[PDB]
Amino acid sequence: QPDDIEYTSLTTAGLLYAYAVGSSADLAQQFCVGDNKYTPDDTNAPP
Amino acid sequence: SVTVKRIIDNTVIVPKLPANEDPVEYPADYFRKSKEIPLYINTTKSLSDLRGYVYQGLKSGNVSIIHVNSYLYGALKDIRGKLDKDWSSFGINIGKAGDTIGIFDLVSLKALDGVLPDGVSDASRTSADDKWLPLYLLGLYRVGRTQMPEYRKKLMDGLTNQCKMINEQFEPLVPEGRDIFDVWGNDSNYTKIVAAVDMFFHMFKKHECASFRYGTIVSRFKDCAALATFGHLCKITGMSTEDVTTWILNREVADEMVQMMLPGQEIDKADSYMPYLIDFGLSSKSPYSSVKNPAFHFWGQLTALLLRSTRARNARQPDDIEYTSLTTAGLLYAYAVGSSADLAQQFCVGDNKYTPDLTTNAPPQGRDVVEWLGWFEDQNRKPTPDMMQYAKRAVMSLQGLREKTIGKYAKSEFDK
Amino acid sequence: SVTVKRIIDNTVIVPKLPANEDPVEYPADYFRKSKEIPLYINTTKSLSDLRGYVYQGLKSGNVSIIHVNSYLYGALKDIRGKLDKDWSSFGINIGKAGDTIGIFDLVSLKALDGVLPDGVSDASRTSADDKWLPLYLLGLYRVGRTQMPEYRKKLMDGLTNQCKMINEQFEPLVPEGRDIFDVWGNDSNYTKIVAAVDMFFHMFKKHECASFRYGTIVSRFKDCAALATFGHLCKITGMSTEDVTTWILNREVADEMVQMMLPGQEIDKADSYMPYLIDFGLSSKSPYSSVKNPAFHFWGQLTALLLRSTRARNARQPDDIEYTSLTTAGLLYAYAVGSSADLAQQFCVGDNKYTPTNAPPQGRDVVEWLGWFEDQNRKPTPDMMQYAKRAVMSLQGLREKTIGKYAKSEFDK
Repeated sequence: QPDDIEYTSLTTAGLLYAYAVGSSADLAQQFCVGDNKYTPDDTNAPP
Repeated sequence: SVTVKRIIDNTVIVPKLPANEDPVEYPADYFRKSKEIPLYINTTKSLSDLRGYVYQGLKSGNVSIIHVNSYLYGALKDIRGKLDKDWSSFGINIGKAGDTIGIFDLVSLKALDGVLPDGVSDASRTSADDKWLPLYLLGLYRVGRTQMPEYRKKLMDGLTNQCKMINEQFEPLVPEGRDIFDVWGNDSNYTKIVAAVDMFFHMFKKHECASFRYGTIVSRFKDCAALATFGHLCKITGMSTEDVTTWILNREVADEMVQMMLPGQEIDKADSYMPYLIDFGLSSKSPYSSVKNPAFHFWGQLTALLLRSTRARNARQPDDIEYTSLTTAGLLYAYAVGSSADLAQQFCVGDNKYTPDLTTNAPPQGRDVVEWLGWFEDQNRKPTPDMMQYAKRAVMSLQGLREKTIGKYAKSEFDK
Repeated sequence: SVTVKRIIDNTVIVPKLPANEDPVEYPADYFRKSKEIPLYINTTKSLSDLRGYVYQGLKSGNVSIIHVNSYLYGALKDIRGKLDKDWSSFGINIGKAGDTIGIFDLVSLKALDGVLPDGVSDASRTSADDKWLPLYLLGLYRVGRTQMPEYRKKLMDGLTNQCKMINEQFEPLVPEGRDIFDVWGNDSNYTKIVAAVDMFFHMFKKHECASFRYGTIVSRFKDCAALATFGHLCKITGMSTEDVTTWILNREVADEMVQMMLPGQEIDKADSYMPYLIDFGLSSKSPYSSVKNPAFHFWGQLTALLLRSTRARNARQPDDIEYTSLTTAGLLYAYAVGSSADLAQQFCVGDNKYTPTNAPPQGRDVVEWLGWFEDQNRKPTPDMMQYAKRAVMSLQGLREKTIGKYAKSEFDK
């Protein structure tokens, strides 16, 4: 843990990035047999 | 990839990072170059002098690896074994209709001369020989693999398998951790004898001397764990090989699964060279290793753990993979398989149950990827508290978890 | 073999995985080839010299297995035993109306000559012999099977069964773990004498010398546990063999049950060769083993455990089976049998009792119960989950890797 950096803002930013990547997984079908899933159908809820 | 520009001053930046390499090497794409496997046993000097050099050289840390290879060759050219069918692999014909073949029908050459002790050595020993001395030398190859104290746990394998119509006792002295006999691993020519033995007795599974496998077996599928974990995943979920494949849900696992399934390699073959791709020196980076298949290794082992596997409890957690998305995908697949059981009547007495006669948030009825993927979109692509609870029950109440296992990862992540 | 294609770039991938083999070998499909069982006792040299070679060779780790076989042969050709009915198995006629037969009426040949110590050996010993020396040699075959310290637990079996009109004491020295006499297992010809003895005294169950079974018995149904667990499941649930069969609810258990029931094998037969399929060398992979019947083994043992079995507490948990679905099915079966008891008046004195949504079926019928399970979302009800907890909580002394430890860890929260 380096000295003389800006710990609080550096960690808030880390939290956000890790939380973004963290909750919304990649996740997409990769192989099929003529039968696949086209996904794209359909405030405080995250992106 | 594209163009990244720095906003404050609108300048280009070209993000790049250090190169990485060692590509895997497939077995087939090697019988393209050569068409034989060289076994260098240079020195050939008295099948009976050798018996002694080793017999004594073994009660002290200094027996030449060059001497065992030479002894082994000599005590093993039992030209035994008769082919009922035909045997062929990678173009190399190793015997046909009816022939007899011996272990070393896998390509003998010889070389240089920096030999150890003189002429007619410690000539005390008789034809104890074949009966057991080779089985011991080969035995140690295995005891040399294992790091933990499981080693002496498995060196009693040796003792009690020797007593089979011959009975002596111990031999060496110094522990292990790779020092004494467990350096034999690195001798390109020692491993080759091991592979040849194991491959040969995997064909004539019923030979009288086939007991030799009893230390030569850890050669088969050495450095090919990804394949095994795949087979385990299939057995543990009851799914077919082609259905498991469809439940792969991440770019890098799919990349790796394609890697392992490349078509010219005889993986599904009966008795081929491919299991021994590493010890015959056909490959120096196995495409089937869990080190070269990290994402698939994590996903496959994590999934099997949630589905109640015991092996998965101790598998190793690779570095530099995408843990969060890899585990979300594992959770889904294990939850699918996990809640909707197979379950169908199998036998009857003229009286059977024809089955096919909770709305939206209730999960699919089978184990199909598309149904389940769709149900997951529906749920905000975030795990429902039930499947989160399902995971908790499977990992809570495990114990004895070693540091850095996919087991400890799983408990720490799910058992709050 | 349908078609898997990779969506991102629409290419074909051909999922395949390493081959596996060793098919089982049935007993019947072996008397198709040969029609006899070779017992090689090559050396035949003095029924009385041999008595000594072994008597001494036994107070030290070096007696030749070739010498015991030869001695055993010689001390055991008591041609005793008279058939009341007929005896016949697999086409092989081994005796008919009235005959007398001996143990070795199961096919003697001889061979090579790498013999040990000379001519007229340690000739101290008399006709102690038959009376007890063979019963001891055969005894050790059994003591050689067991791994744990249960071995000496069972070697006192030997001592106290010898004292029966002869009384001596110990003999060897070195422990076991497979080293001394427990290497005798591997001698194709030793096991064959064991099987022949046990099979012969399972017919003349009342012979004076039938006490020999008292170490030769672990040969019978060696490597055939699936059959025994089946019988146990039947006894433990009170159901018939045909009814238990209908409660099989998973592809792989049904596959395996079909495997064990293949019709030309004499499993249900009185005195056949089939129990000894392994030790007579009729088979080198038993179709009836629990290793070759893992799904059935788990399901059957787990179910018997929930119904209160004690054997089931220590059975081994096979790898590479489908644990979750296998246990859900077990839960259901054990819960059905478990809550609705048989229970019917059995005796009377002119005075008897003619008996006749989310509440479960009234009997033990698969269809009623399968339907009730559909009704419940194909997920176990909290009552049956609680039923399972009561049966496994309060067990103790559970060894690692038993279907017992699996069951407590899975149900006793």
